[PDB]
Amino acid sequence: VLSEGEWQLVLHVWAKVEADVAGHGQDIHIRLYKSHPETLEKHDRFKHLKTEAEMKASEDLKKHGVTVLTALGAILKKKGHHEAELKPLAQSHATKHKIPIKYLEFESEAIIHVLHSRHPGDFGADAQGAMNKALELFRKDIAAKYKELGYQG
Ligand code: HEM
Repeated sequence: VLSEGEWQLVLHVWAKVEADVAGHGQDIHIRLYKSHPETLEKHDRFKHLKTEAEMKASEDLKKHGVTVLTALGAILKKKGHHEAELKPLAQSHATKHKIPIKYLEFESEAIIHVLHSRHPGDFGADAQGAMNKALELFRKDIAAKYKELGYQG
């Protein structure tokens, strides 16, 4: 459970994300696929984007990153009270896309990397710690939902 002050730090940096959701999403996904190349294989439509410039020019990838960050932002704004928002995401990621928790850890690492890169003055130790706790909670709760659906990834 996060403190109210921790949630405030999470939401303060998230408001900075929201000044450019598309660009943050692009940077996060480019970092994810570069750092952990096994992850790109779950996106059949993005496999032909072989350079960073091609990834940045893809409208499809850019739109997908807005879809991802919008869902995550809406979860974060519930400050842990997120069952209703989390269930559909667990349902598709467990039973359709088959995304292991380890890959959600990789994406979380990429989120934190991009937030520090773009917002160092608003992403010091206490804010990093708060965002880490928020993402850890998201991953803990989605893992429990994965298992409810029969998925042990
Ligand atoms: C912060 C974590 C993530 C969030 C919030 C998120 C959110 C979403 C949302 C909202 C969709 C669209 C609706 C749906 O199918 O559920 C989606 C689709 C998808 N996600 Fe995720 N996602 C996350 C992490 C991942 C990771 C780590 C992978 C795999 C490496 C992944 C692979 C996919 C795939 C393959 C699709 C469907 C894409 C398509 O067919 O167009 N997701 N995700």
